[PDB]
Amino acid sequence: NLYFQSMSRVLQAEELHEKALDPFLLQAEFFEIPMNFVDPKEYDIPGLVRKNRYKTILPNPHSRVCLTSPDPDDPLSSYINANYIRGYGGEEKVYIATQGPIVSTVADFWRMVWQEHTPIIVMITNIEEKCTEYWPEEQVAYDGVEITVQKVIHTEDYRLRLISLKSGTEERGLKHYWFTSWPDQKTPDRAPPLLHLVREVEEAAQQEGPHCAPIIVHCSAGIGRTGCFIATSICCQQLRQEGVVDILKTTCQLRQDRGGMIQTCEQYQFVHHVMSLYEKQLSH
Repeated sequence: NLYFQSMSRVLQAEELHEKALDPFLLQAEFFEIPMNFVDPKEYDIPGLVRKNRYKTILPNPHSRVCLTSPDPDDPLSSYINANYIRGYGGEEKVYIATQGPIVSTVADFWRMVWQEHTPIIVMITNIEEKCTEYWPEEQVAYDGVEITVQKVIHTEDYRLRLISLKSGTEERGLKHYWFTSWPDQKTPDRAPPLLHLVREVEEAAQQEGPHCAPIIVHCSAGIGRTGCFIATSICCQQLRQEGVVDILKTTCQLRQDRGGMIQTCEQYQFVHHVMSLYEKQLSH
């Protein structure tokens, strides 16, 4: 309750199924949740306009990712439009929510990946787009790190790139999940593919072992789709642990970390469809 008083609505199975199908109650609830957007005038940095795809969608200062190499003291050099996001139960820095890289921010995004030892990127952008193609066909170096795409795995609903990051003696792997099945219509029947992504990614995160480095999630602005992904992930853990979901409270927690997470009412509803689905699957 740091930037606003968070809200709660604990759903057991039956209310979750019913809630997901009550759009009047969903909007009533949704449009009461504080957006917690940042005043653009918060950042007074020459050159900053080139670093943001949208002038009004900015990282909240208190949780922004600051790029400490090569000049932690230069506002511009240290800036990226990204926030650390708490996961389930408030675990610090489970995800990073960020905008889709733009031409002038590609090198910055990789700086972030390296700084953070990020093992997994989730990119949620249709093939028809917006977002810049920030990874190489095969290989490229930025700022002393060699990005090598080692393999492209095509699945029904995403393409998985296995990437090598090299600098010095040292070397790390990265999984890059490009999700291409994001619906224009957020109807129940378009929920299974996002569910499958969430599950594939939480498994992969588990496989990283104790204290996983931050998972980078991005769509155009880093709030709408990005927020849907992350809330769904959190609520999957909550349902499995607690036998209930609290998407209201999860959304609130998300918006404390980064303003506008889950941007639309149709997105909010979609998280409910997905979680209704999962609960049904989990009962078998």
